[PDB]
Amino acid sequence: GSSGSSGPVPATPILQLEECCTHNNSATLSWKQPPLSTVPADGYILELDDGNGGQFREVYVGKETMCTVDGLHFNSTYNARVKAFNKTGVSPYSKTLVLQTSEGSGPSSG
Repeated sequence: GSSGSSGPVPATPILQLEECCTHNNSATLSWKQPPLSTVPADGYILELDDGNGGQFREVYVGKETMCTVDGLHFNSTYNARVKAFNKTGVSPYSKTLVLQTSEGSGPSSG
């Protein structure tokens, strides 16, 4: 480290999943900064696995506080996580958020 500049990574965002009970197959993410967030953030990076249970990759990144993904498999567990990033570096992923998807069946009954 150095002894000149002082600015630690931005406080990790809080996964406030709200969009869960929907007809479509899109998981809207609307995280939020903690009440103790002392370090300002410049952006946030999203991550989600391919419902396989391996490694997490980047899905979105910017300066917004609300982003959703389209085209999500059904009857398959999904693990997502959002983090903050700025000039400093990058914050650690949040608490693994599981998005239990309901059995996907074509629209027939009615």
